Amino acid sequence: SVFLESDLVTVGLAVDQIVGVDQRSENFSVVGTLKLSWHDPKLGFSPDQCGCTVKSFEDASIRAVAGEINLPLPSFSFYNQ
Amino acid sequence: SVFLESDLVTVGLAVDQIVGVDQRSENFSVVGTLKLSWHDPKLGFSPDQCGCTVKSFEDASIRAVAGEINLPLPSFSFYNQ
Repeated sequence: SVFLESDLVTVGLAVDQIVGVDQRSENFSVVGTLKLSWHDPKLGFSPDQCGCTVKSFEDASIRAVAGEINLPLPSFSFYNQ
Repeated sequence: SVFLESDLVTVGLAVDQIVGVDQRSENFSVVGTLKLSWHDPKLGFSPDQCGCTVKSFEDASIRAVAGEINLPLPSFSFYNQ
């Protein structure tokens, strides 16, 4: 590709339970799960430098990880939160 | 043994009081106590270096202590919290 290509992201969502509806303020609350997947060669690492096949980050948002590793990542938000 | 073995953890829980039930949002609240116990030789120390028989950490979660001492510990969570 002579021109740069946009990275392709796969997304999925599931709903577990609707836990409340407010008819005067017009809002509702929901419980569910979210999943994202993408492929980026810039995040690759060499196994011999960690002795492991998986590198993980816990209890952090995508924005925080992006600011820690200084690479662009696909951050997201809920529109009507 | 030739292959590595998992560490064995002992657990116990007690319930003191049920303090509320929500019939519209379908949740309840409870007060109780939790206890964990395990054995790991990597946590051992030499008494002559502290003059003490017990080393303690207070007001911290297991994850925080694991991040402070840089050793794997059995962290836990409540599934429906």
